[PDB]
Amino acid sequence: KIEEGKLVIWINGDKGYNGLAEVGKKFEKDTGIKVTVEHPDKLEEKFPQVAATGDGPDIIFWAHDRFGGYAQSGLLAEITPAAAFQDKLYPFTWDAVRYNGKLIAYPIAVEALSLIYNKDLLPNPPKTWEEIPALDKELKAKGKSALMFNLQEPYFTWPLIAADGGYAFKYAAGKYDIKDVGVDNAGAKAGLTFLVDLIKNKHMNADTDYSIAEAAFNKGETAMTINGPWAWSNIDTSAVNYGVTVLPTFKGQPSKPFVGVLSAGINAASPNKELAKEFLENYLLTDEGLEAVNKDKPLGAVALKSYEEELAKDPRIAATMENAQKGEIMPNIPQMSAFWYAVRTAVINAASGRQTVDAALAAAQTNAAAMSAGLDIHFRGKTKSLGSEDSRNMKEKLEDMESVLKDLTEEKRKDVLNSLAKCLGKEDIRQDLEQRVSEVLISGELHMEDPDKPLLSSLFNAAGVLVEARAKAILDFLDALLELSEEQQFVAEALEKGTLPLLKDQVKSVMEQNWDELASSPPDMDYDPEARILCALYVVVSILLELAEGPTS
Ligand SMILES: OC[C@H]1O[C@H](O[C@H]2[C@H](O)[C@@H](O)[C@@H](O)O[C@@H]2CO)[C@H](O)[C@@H](O)[C@@H]1O
Repeated sequence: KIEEGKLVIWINGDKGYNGLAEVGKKFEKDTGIKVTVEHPDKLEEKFPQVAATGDGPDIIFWAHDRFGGYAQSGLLAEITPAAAFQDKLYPFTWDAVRYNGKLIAYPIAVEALSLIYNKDLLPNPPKTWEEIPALDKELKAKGKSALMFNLQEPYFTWPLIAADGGYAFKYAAGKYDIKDVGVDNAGAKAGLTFLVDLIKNKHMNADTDYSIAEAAFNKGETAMTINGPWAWSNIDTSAVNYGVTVLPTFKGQPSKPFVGVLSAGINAASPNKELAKEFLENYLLTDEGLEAVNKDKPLGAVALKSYEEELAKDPRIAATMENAQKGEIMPNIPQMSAFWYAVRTAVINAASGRQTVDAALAAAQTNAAAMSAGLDIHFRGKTKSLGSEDSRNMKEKLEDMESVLKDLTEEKRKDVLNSLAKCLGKEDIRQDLEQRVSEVLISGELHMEDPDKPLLSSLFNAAGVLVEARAKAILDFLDALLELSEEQQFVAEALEKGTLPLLKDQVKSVMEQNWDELASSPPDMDYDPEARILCALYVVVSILLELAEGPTS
């Protein structure tokens, strides 16, 4: 379901979609090709699901951080711009859309969060974050609020977290370390802890989201908000006289917002690649086209040199660039999905009081690291010289495995878990145990008990007959556990601290977005992407969670 000779474009709702459609219409008029511009919800999550089937839009507009993940799954076409054309755009923007040396998207614009303030309610904005609690006390007296911004998305929360020294992935030498995730460090704790206090002292509300905060600032009910260029259009149509400035400092350090480069990527499934190329290069990425989009809802500082020269005279763009400078540009790697999901949970849970700050962030680190290790794929291989024609869907396999382990004595369950837990990280222990359980399934062992056979005992029912289903369930778990390398250590961390349910939830969200649908034909050895591993991870986690039933370790 793609469509030849027609362009379908997906872009986020807060951006200038109407303005982009205006560009679309100018394309239709000249070239005679129909351009539809849609703005699905959960757009970034929907695309990889749809694109994996072969369906989906021809062009996708998102910030560059998602694109490496898309590229690794093979859902983006490599772009081939002319060297002459590349010279029209700033070179750093190209770097944002370069994954493993291939260009994978057209950079459109640079966006970064800036502090937006109402000049009437407050003539002089606060240079520090630590001033804000005081001013809220003051503005509460006039019936107003000091600060409201979106707390649901970590994009907005992050600059504060990153200020004193939070980071996503350590970037030393010039290359990212996936195993080193900086959400559990002191600076991150400090930053988040502060944010939580503002909610704890009724200066902000945990329930606040994009709609509420935007509404409140534009109705004049609050003195400040934190937001990107796109937001300015709706404030302009509003009555408010506003300014755009640098974000407040925390612990005498600047807020470090993550910086996105809004980028357009061409679906690998699309037959309209040359159409898309022409549309982006010659129609969108021109002074005329960008102006159309920008006029609807501002892009920020565009990638196009010619048009940026015009825009840079604006004071609001200068404010945006000062913030972008103080912050860091987002990595485009696949692991960013993992990072973001982890932090999203942590922040919401610490704000809602569901977990302590130190706990939420300590989980986020484990889960981010586990996951990020899962998406690696590079330098993954085997060593060797029965095998198992497993014939079964993976969603089915788990359904069966969980069903067998459900029907077990609480004492046997505990015995299984302890024996499986010892395998995490130790390949010899996992190898030994697979041979043992295979010996029982072939031969005969019988009721009894031991210091490592408490498991083998649990394969037998309450009459001392063997349940074959139990043994294979264990073998299937161990076969899955083999696929896992570095993240085994983190699965063990999760089991220990009791954060498997969070990990599972997270694995489930990045498995594109289904499970039922991310399982069809049984392993043909012709597939094998991030999929094979994430499945194993999901299995290993789900089983350990099932066995750590309810609330136990
Ligand atoms: O909240 C995590 C989210 O942040 C970024 O998405 C931004 C992006 O710069 C814009 O598209 C704008 O609409 O705000 C979004 C946040 O609401 C990342 O691009 C994205 O990966 C991440 O999920």
